[PDB]
Amino acid sequence: SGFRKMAFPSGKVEGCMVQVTCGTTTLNGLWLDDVVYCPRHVICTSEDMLNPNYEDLLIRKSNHNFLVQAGNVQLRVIGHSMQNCVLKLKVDTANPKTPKYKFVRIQPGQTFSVLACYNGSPSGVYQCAMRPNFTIKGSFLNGSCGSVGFNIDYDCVSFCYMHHMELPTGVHAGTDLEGNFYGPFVDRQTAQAAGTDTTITVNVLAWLYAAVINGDRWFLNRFTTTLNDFNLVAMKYNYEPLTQDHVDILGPLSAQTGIAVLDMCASLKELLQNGMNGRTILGSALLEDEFTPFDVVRQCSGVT
Amino acid sequence: SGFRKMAFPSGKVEGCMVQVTCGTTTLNGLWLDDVVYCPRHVICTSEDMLNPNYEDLLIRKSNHNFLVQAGNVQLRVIGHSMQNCVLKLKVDTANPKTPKYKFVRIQPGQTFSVLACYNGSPSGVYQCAMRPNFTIKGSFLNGSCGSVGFNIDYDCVSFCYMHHMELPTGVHAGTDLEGNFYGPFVDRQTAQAAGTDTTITVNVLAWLYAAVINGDRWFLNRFTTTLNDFNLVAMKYNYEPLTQDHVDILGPLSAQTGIAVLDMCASLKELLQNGMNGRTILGSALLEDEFTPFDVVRQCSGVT
Repeated sequence: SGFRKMAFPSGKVEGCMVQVTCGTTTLNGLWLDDVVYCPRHVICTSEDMLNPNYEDLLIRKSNHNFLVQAGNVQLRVIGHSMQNCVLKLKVDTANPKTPKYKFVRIQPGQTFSVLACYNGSPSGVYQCAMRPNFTIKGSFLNGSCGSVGFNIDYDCVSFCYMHHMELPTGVHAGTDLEGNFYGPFVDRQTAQAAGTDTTITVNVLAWLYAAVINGDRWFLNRFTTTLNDFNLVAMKYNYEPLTQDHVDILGPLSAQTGIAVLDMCASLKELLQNGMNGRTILGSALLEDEFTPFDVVRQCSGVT
Repeated sequence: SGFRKMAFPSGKVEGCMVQVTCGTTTLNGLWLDDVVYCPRHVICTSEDMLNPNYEDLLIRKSNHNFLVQAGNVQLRVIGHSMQNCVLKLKVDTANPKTPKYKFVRIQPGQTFSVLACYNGSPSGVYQCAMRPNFTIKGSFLNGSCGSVGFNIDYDCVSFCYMHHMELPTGVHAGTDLEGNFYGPFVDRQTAQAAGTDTTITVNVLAWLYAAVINGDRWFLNRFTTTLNDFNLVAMKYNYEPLTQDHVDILGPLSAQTGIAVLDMCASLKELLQNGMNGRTILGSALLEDEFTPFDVVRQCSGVT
């Protein structure tokens, strides 16, 4: 037992990371087969971002303006193209450590692991959720762009995030691996900011089910609520309204524990209205919303 | 910016994990050079733990009673010995992916990454602290024993923990890689339990320095305290008394930020006495104590 914010093992992604240099800008790229993917902003100087015509900037570049380093080895760039906000550099060598992989675009509320990298080398791994405002709460410094987020299924790496920028509140925005930003964000110097960050209700309920699986049951009660009644309380305290689709995906955990979803909603409603009595659930004095229902099943039963 | 509970990349340790089977017991082992390390309890049946004479149990075993599987491949055991609570199985093949490594024993308050494994295969990675009561807050199920905790320096993996058992409160106990348990715990069915878990004061202060580095400065004030005055407050709220050695290791962060250690103690003292105004530091409504001063420097500057 026990329940922790747990990332996927990073070894499969570590073997994909390379360093990309253009001009005086150095960041990370993702090397899969004979392609290296990286943020298109690598082609900007310091002052190019004011009104960047990425099309004109890339037209002025040739292959030899892109330096790719895999460990100690230079990879020769033999082609380049742009797809949305991502650059694709064709190289003359296929990555011998290419995993089976997919490019996926995730939904708000879903989770993934981040491998933070600098100089094309892995530095740390942590778990993130795509927030309802389409930011992630990352830990990223200068040179981290091109670090990726991913999930693993069996031996298949699903890449879902590439890191591009930091917003004023210290949260982060990026693209899928087709170069399309999550949310309304863009790789330009405009007055962008994260909106209000709503609590992911279905994930809080999933975490309460994790608590029940781990023997924390003090917050359960014998009285049920209605979806409408729960959502009345959810609007205050800044929780996402619970939908029938959200109730649906909590079904497997409800069946496993014997606790009806609307009974868990009644428990959560009591917790919101009356607060936690300095009390811990799974050792935390706060309600956690960065575990999906699938995350809970994986950590409690699936990993075995 | 941003600050997250961040684990080391796990790829170097993933290549060391194997499955060890003895009788009907299956768990994980650590394969380094031509040795596989695993908990000695693998030699017990279900009922052997009541009064286990590990010496007699191991004397009755031969090499062919130990099955080691690395991926799809059986490794042949050619020798066996016991060192404290760890079994060492000599195998006929040296691990081709053996990293440079050290076996280290850590102190309470220090942190490490855990690679949770089942069936000799990696499942997840997360960051832990050795608590003052010599437990860790892990996430471990049946079959996870033999999973290891580690730190990385450059290319050198410092192994510091091997997982053995779970205590009644859902926290965990284990050994260093020489088989010596952390704390008073043993691999026997006795009425063991985690004591009171004190808050790691020096780590909370380190985290407050991380907050200042990240632009959270609202909790700072212009009035200093004394070490004795701070500790008077620290005894209540269940914080470790701050020692001169603890003040010493906060020195580098104090110099970097310009905030004297006793000024940060005054800030922490105010936070404890008056509470946090539903307020966030680094996005958390709780004070975090699972980052060491070295962890903060690594995540804020060192990873670049």
